[PDB]
Amino acid sequence: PLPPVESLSLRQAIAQMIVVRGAGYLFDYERPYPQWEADQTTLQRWIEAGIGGVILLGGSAAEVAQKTKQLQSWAEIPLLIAADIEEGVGQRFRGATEFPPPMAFGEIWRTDPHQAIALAETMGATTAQEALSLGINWVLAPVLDVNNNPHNPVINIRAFGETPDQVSALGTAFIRGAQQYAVLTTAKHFPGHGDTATDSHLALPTISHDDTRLNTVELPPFKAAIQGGVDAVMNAHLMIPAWDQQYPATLSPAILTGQLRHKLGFKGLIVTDALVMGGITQFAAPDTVVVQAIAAGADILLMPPDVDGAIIAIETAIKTGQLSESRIYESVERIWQAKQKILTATPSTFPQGISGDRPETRKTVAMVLERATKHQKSLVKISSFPDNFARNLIVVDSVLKSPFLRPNCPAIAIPQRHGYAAEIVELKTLPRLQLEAIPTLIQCFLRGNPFTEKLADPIDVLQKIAAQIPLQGVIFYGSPYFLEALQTTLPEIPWWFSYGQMAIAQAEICTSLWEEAPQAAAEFI
Amino acid sequence: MAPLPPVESLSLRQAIAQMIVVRGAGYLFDYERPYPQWEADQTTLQRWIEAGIGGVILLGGSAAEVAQKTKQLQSWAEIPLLIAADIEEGVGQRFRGATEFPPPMAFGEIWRTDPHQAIALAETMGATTAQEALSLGINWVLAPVLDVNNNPHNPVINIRAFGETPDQVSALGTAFIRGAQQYAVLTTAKHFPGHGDTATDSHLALPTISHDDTRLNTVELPPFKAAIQGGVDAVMNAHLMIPAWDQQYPATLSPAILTGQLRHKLGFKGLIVTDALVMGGITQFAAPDTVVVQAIAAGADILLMPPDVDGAIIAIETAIKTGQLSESRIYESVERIWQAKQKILTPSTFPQGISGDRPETRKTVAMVLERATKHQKSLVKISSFPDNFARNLIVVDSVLKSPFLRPNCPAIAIPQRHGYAAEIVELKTLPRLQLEAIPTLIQCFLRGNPFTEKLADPIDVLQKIAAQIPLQGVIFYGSPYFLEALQTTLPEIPWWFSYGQMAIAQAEICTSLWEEAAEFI
Repeated sequence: PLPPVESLSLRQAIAQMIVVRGAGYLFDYERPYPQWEADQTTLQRWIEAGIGGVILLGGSAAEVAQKTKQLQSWAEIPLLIAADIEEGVGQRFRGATEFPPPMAFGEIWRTDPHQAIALAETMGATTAQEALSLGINWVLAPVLDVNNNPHNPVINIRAFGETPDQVSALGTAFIRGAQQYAVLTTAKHFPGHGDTATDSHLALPTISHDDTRLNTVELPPFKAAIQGGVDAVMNAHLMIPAWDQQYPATLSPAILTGQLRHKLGFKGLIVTDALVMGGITQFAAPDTVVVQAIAAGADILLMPPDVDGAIIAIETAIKTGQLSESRIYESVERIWQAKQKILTATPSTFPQGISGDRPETRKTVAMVLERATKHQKSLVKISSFPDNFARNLIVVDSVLKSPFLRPNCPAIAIPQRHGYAAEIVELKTLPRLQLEAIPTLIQCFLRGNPFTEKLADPIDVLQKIAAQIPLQGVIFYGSPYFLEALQTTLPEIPWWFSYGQMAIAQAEICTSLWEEAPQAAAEFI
Repeated sequence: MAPLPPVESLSLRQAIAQMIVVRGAGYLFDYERPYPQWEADQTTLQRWIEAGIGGVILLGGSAAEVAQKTKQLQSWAEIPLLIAADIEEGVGQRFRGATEFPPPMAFGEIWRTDPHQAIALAETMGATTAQEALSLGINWVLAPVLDVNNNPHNPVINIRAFGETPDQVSALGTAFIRGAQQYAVLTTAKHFPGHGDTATDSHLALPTISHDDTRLNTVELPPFKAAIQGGVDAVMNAHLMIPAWDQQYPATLSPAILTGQLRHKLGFKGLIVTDALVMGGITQFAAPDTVVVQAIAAGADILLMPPDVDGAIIAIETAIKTGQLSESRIYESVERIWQAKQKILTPSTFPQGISGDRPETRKTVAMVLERATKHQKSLVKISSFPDNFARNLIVVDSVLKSPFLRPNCPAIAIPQRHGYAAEIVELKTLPRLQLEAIPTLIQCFLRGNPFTEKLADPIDVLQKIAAQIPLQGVIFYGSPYFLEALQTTLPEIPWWFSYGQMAIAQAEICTSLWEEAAEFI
């Protein structure tokens, strides 16, 4: 049981408002981002000093189960443990279930809203169940951004849709599913990151729409999620000059308190987006950011660049009258309500609670991919060829970030059985690559995501290649936004599209490419 | 946990099943298997195990996953399973989250100038490998490789060998075994009577070693003898034609070799194991049913990865009915398996037993890398540049098989801080890439391994590149065999070499290029 709020020292009270970043991996030498990911000594130190929570990235599901156990064992007050599991727990932690991205659910909603809503609830339910199984009690999802700017590099297919109705129905469905379990759900990124071409990881975007438009498009999904009892709302780092010309949302009383806490009447946790993000760190110094975020009405400071300095800077602000001690305890009260909800769970323990091979779950994933697929409407199929006669050219945003490419994955293995030998390159390399002229299939895995300056635009190079060699077909996995241009520029070339990049998504698309039955890999290791 | 039942109490089918070791993935779920053609689904595994299969060999999965897997597999077994993996380069080579060591040849490199130290390090490697294996529930370590890599073109062994001479391999191989013997796990000498002198990978085709008996006892054999005298528990045979010993049959199928040379002449009393029976070298020789029967007749105790397990069991029963095999022959092997399983008899302790950040372990890895490293013999630093002005070209054998390239890994991150933007390509693509002429650093991760037709040979393309663009330097991780050619062909280009490919090995080398990132997701 939680201790009374009053029993906390002021410094423990402040520490409760802070959530710090770890890696899912057990050991220091495994951190991919040691600049942002606390080592073990620092993590134990922070937790023993009363830090409120931890956000985790990286590691297999089994590792994470082991990690969250270790972290909680250090905590006197139970930790909130969060992850950006927007596409199933398996998106982040391998060995749990990865769902297709939210926009696939949106695609289905267009022609079959009732089914799409059902599937989205199943996604929420399963996400929540698997999260608890790993010791993750805080789901940072659903994304409620409305992606109405097709050039948005950061949100893109992470959004449930391009209109407020669509996004509202699917986002709330997800929340209803997750509400079967005791986990916090999180609406992001208030008041929505949908219409911009700029990634707030890189720079501070400005959304220039007026108050009426914000209430017409950006807001409705947030209002619905708030009425539906979402536990937390995460803000975007964005300039919203209709509301504030001075501060971005993260630092803006007008936005965090005026719009969210006051006008929309949101009673739950207001959480900053990550405070190490370029959008915010280019705006003000770390100590200024934490004090102003609190004053603007944030309950949770997510990933402050300097945690030890933040605590001291907050103590200092209190001693000078810039912040009040009572203000801190208002956030602690809210955090207590949230932690009370997650204490409620009966323990679930890995592998128990993970869907794995469960037919119902695997069929859900398959169905979503299948109903959201698109392809050029023509009868033509990709040709089979003798062994190693043809080329299967796989193009990705980054090789480092393509976990879906694994030995003998279906996007490789299947065309291989039709005579297409695999070659993997990054899009930025492709223009300078001299392709041998032999029948070639091109599969592009390209999508928006955090740390994308602009969406990949394959069309120009595809067109150049089509003129150089016999291009048999093009497959897109991920973002749909260049299909129109593909069809317009190269109508003679057949194309297929899926929202998913995972093995099962590859298998569905690739199997549909060929009329002939597969021919004849010897490799076991 | 009870004692093993008498051998005689197994039914004939259960006795046969004990001789078979089947392949599985360390991943918990069927949909995760990279190789569903070779890795049994959970339903099949449970059936085989409940019917009495002798053991499972595992590939893939995080250390944490493997620990769940082996727990599940043992729960289905009435007789405790042998659980094997090819953890040659530390447990971490296979299952991420455990300790990955540099490859054996790095230890051989050290032995050249400092044998006493190399041996201490090799013992630590064996001890740590065994300790971590046990914490995952892996009781059978298939290592050390005792092959002597005296053919520099060998594509399959290469840096997996502790050295190029028998003295060197014997010393380091036995030290690894002594280390492993601090724990109760089986060790395995591979691949008898040594796969070192050939340019052919027995995964793709059947090699022939043409040496006479005298030469075999002079070069190939001595490390095997020393391992055997040192009490190694298992000896795995190569699929190889050794025409001096047997003219019809490769070692796997040959009575003269397995029984005559190994069991009898060398007096080896432990498990005689076939190399994987799904390998091209053996499958191209005879049909599956013929292979398992003839391997038993030759003296094999363990049939590793038969292409058809159910068919193999039938075939062996049929061969007993026909008199080609005798029933008692099967029980002779079960008896040896009992000796082995008795040694390892008992719940996996993970993370307890994993080294992790333990300073001693981390220092052993870093020290092996540092001492085995090779450099241009002068001291050289390379220019820095403003952001994205230069190019860091990372060249690999295969992108799918480069687990050492991870987001923000040092080979990428370090040059990036110096103005070199990363570009990653596979070696076979490189000749067709037209490079911009801007300062360029090239890093090649290239080595021998299973399923390698021939060693990667970058020299010609590096030469063409060096004439086109301003090459700042070249780094090699992996195989050391193309260094002479590099220095002769491009004497003016600075180069660095490490045996290790992992993050720490990248950090050491890249840091030295100069000293001598906003993304969080």
